[PDB]
Amino acid sequence: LKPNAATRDQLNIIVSYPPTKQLTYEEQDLVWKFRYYLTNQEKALTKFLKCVNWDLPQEAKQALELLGKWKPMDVEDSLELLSSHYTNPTVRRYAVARLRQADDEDLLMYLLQLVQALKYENFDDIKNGLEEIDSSQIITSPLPLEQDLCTFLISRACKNSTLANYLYWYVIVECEDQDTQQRDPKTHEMYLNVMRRFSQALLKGDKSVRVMRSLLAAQQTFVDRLVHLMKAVQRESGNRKKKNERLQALLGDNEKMNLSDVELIPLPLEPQVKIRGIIPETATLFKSALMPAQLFFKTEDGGKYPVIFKHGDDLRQDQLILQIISLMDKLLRKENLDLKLTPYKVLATSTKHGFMQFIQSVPVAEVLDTEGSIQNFFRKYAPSENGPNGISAEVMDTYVKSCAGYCVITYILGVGDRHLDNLLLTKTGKLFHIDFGYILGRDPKPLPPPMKLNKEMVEGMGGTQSEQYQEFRKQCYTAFLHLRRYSNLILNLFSLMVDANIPDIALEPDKTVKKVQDKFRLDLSDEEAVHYMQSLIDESVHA
Ligand SMILES: CC(C)C(=O)CN1c2nc(N3CCOC[C@H]3C)cc(=O)n2CC[C@H]1C(F)(F)F
Repeated sequence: LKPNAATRDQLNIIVSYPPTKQLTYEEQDLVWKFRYYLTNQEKALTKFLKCVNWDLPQEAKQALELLGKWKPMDVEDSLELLSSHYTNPTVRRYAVARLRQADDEDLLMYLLQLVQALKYENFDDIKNGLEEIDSSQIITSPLPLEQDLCTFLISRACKNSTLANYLYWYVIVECEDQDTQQRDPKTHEMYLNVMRRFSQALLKGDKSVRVMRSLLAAQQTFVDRLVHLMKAVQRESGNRKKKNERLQALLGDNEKMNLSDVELIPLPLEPQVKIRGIIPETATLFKSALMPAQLFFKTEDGGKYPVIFKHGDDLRQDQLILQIISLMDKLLRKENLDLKLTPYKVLATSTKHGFMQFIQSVPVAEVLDTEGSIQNFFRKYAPSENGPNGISAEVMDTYVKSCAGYCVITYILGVGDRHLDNLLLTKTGKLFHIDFGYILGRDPKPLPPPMKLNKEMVEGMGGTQSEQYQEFRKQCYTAFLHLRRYSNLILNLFSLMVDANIPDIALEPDKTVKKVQDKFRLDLSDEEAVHYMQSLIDESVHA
């Protein structure tokens, strides 16, 4: 009922363990013994539920008593309770009870996974919420510890417009997943019931909640017309010029296509940006064989929002990685470190198509061909006399920071196929990575480097003996310590992705979380972590 100083130290090690680490029987028995002492440690609760055999009515009953007796757990912690491991309705309702404590700002950072977590919810309880079916026709065809994940997510989506947009598109892609349809019909039936319950709830609401449904419909209808247009252009017989001419021709004909002049609808990619249509003229296809288009949406306040519309490709792997980069950037900023990262938006509108936020930048490879070096590029577009190596100091500070940020982020995520065409640079200093088809240690070539640095990247900083290079190193190990601090949050979100049909996750689902886990080097203390990071940087610039 009360432990001594020796057992308290052992309990503290188990509590500190990664959420994904498997407890030993000895470890499990120690947590169950002093379960009534641990009630004052909110961080211990996750490790406590991990001991229980819910198939045993007595262990299940005993455990739930303690759940209501425990110190209410943090929001990052409750994400573990919504994984495949838990089927107990009272545990799953506990996680939703603690999810309600989060801000909508925080909720959007976890939403992609919260949608995936519905796969582990009670499908009948979702079905009973309702008062062959085309998923993308539900919203475009209207008819005249108490809450679960479905009820909760919908309740919040009605109060928040930004949340509704992502809840909609995330659930529509899930319904659109043909693998899930062929291999898990009960799951597909559930996602349709989520969309059906979403549509139903919006219709019962006030003047604005009712307009939210109309706006989602208008967005679905727009995307649908853009897809049809994409199919026509991709079928067009002729060269890139012939295809661009047909692309510009069809967008221009508003009466026939209805994509250049439309009433203010939110941009699915970033709903805070309202659009009036697509500029026909500036629309061109990227040289790429996948035939993606560059589209300049006319925004609410005269601005131009360039997007990459991809058709005939699955953007869910890039969608996941860019939402994790956005999360890692938000947590770094929270700890007072802004490394000038480009967490550009990516939203799949189907398994077949989706949007990407276009950021005006030049690939490092082109930067090297058109100017000679990163320093030669920065000398032309951002000159300064007093500045380091003739470059504006702000542009150099921005370059050192972003290089440091992406080296750590791309290292933790195991981002492969890292050529200088996949590495983009900005005239303000901003470095960033694109095209995430190879993650979690994958690569098109054997024996890939864990630290993704280049000879020219360092040369752009002004060489290895520079003050900038020291700051690059300093910002690398500092971003590493901060991202290690939020590992319980990062690993729980990746945990909820094991069945999300992401190609590099789908390869070894049972393992994939340990791949990120290992990268953090949780076995090392912050001091060893600092030295390890320096070793990775050292090894990259040498070899
Ligand atoms: C920049 C250009 C040369 C490309 O590499 C195009 N490009 C591309 N640009 C991206 N950027 C562009 C800059 O802003 C951020 C994101 C949206 C992201 C991304 O995944 N790709 C994939 C390869 C090609 C494709 F055209 F096929 F899509």
